[PDB]
Amino acid sequence: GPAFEFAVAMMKRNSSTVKTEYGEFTMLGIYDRWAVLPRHAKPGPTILMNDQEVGVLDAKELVDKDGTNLELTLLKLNRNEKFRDIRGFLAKEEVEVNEAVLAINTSKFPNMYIPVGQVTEYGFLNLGGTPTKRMLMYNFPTRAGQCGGVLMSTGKVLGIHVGGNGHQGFSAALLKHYFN
Repeated sequence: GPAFEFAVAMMKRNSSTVKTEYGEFTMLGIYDRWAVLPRHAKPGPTILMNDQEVGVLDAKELVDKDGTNLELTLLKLNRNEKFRDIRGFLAKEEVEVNEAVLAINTSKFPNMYIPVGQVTEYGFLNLGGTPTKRMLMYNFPTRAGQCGGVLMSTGKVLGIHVGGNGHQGFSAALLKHYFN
């Protein structure tokens, strides 16, 4: 109950639906005008956010100290509204939880919440052909269209859904240090 209550308020206040030329994704605003999308959404100079064209002022594909993919792209958006600052909900290091909720907000999956069970630090995973670290794994028949989904537990935003192999789903951990 508490994790779903947390997730609902979090999506209401900080999530949106984004369409790029590579698909439709759930997007999570972090603070000010900075939001995150899975890297493979490959946002261009403009994205459709909630059906409307929003310019992207800056985009950064996150990588670790070795240059290894983290599968996250941080975007600075050209719009007046500031996102509610959720950085205090982001851990300093990968969080393993016994119960997590995956929240999706797309045209196809508007306001949907999925209890995915145990989340474990999976680590390295060759995703869509690329070595990727800091993956959090959960055992759910996950699909595309869930990409960008927000993985949460009570009072914690754990990561963003970036992939799956038809049986397990994986989220890029959303670490505090990525946003200062």
